[PDB]
Amino acid sequence: MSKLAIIAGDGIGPEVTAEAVKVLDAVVPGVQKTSYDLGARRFHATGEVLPDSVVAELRNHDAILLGAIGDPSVPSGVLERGLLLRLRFELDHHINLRPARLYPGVASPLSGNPGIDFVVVREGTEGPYTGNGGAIRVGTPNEVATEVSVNTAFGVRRVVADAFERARRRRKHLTLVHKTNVLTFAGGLWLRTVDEVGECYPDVEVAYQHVDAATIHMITDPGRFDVIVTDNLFGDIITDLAAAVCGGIGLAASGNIDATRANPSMFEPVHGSAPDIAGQGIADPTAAIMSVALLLSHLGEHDAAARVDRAVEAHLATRGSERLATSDVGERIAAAL
Amino acid sequence: MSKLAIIAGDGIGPEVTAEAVKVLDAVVPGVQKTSYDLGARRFHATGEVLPDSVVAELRNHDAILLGAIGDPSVPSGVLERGLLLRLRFELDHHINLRPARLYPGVASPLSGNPGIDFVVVREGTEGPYTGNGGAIRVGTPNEVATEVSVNTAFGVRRVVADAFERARRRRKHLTLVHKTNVLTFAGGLWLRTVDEVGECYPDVEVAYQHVDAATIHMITDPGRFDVIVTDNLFGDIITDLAAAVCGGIGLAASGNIDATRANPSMFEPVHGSAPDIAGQGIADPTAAIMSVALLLSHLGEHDAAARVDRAVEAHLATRGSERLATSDVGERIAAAL
Ligand SMILES: [Cl-]
Ligand SMILES: [Cl-]
Ligand SMILES: [Cl-]
Ligand SMILES: [Cl-]
Repeated sequence: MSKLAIIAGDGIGPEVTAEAVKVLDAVVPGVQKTSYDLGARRFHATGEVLPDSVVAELRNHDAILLGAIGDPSVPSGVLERGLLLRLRFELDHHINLRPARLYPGVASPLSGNPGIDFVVVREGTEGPYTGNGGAIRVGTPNEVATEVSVNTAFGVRRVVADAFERARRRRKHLTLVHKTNVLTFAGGLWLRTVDEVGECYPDVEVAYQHVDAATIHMITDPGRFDVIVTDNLFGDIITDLAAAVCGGIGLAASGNIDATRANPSMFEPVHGSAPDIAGQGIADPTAAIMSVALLLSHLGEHDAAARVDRAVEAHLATRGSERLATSDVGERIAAAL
Repeated sequence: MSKLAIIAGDGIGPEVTAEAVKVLDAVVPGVQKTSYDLGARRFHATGEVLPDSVVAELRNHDAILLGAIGDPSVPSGVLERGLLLRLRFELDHHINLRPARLYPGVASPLSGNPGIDFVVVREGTEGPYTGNGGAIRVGTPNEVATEVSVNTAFGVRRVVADAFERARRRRKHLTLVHKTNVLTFAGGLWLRTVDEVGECYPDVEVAYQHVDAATIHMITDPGRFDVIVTDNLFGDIITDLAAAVCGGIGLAASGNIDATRANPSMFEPVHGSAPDIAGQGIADPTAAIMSVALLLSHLGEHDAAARVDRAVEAHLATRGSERLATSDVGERIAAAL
């Protein structure tokens, strides 16, 4: 560790990030924390979404911890395209890491408390989610709109390697999810890349599923997954579905990772800013604290990451249906370190 | 009255289609049936997949009933592209109808057998599941592969207008599912079309969800859905998920509809040809027979469909668990007709 940039952000972001920082501070004292004003607040106060100068500041830190971004006062798509996706592009966050574990003390919407323990590695910087396309004759019966997905061996190989590495360190099973029968170009790039990278991992079993069939299995047989690798668009959907089967996006954490370490990687809870309860001390910081565990693991603070994991798991196992304030949750987790 | 084209097809196609035909003319008298050897048989027999002479022949019937196509026997893609997709595009099947109901006697993989009854209207003839794209420098670190989704006012309004009608005639709720914040061109088109079409349907409440959200809600709160309208790519994913939560693709029916009636529409059970049980009279013919009810309800023949429905429901609500042969299940469905 050493230097952490903190982007507490909007609505519930501050109050959950404060509890995350507390847990970090307990397992790794004397980290330099630097706080950046980004999102709705910054957007109103200055007109700025993501200045290049702020991006450069961000580079001076070992990692970034983010809370949540967004407010109904700021238009729909703007911070999301201009701050969230832009940071992902500018910091080369090509690996979106989305763990999906079902924990004692958490209800699944699936029948019969199945064992669920997998990880999704989503490609973060290419494919359909870059804004490539256009329209003509807008607002007429003659309108035509095109969306273009660009995929590269550069991009794909990166993310696939990382997923194989994760698979080797876990249960040695990798599932590629795509739609190769219909996206024959992107799909074939993905298939061949997994096969070629797979040559270096004769220990990892590799399977393939179409995204519609994988969606079905996540509901009927989620125990079959160890590591899933996929693209930006399909990953967007299946990481949220994973979260849902593991008891909701409110209990999910995310890494946005440049595996070359050339740039600092960013960690956050998956949930959003929930402005209707902002400042009230209701928001659960468990997700934010679980993102701290990801961050620590990424920085090689593995013993300290295990400690946070164990302390989250302990909290979830005894919380029950008790009404717990944001700071009561943070205290319970802290006391279990 | 009616001319039906029948393409039993491959593997278990013949067997479940035999039942559906049996059900059919036992509720509508003068159905003039024509058999079509299309699929693996025809291919192996002749080399033919779907000659133009044959499409022109199909156009002279009032509907098409299909069982299944595909065999490992036939090289990947030959029939799916050259028969199945080609028929969809040639016959202008712009509406893909995928009803989603959890019936009595059917166990859902979701918690607490919840209320689920909705319909998915999926755009059928545009988007990226068209084959539009390419690659350069294949098989090198410099490989780049593109997929292109073409979306039109023409294609979109038709599908959307058909959805609003389905909504009116049901619980007057329509959900548009897309990803408008990042597929900004396609997204904008779909949004604006739903708004504009919806001004002849003030009876219909209109809701928007991003596809990632919809997938979460399909598993945590599927009861909030009546009609879903979406594009080809997102519909392909959400249709399979709806089936799963309503007890499986094995119990799902699909309409492929030219809502201008210039071409005959096609109806089929969702499941494939299952080469592994071809000819053992094991295959369950229920969905094939559910596909007849959509074929009927589309041809204006409400009461024969209104019936046939009930005979299927009876079948499912009373089957218990005993292994039934194809022809048995077929015979059972008669009774309540
Ligand atoms: Cl956020
Ligand atoms: Cl991992
Ligand atoms: Cl996201
Ligand atoms: Cl309907």
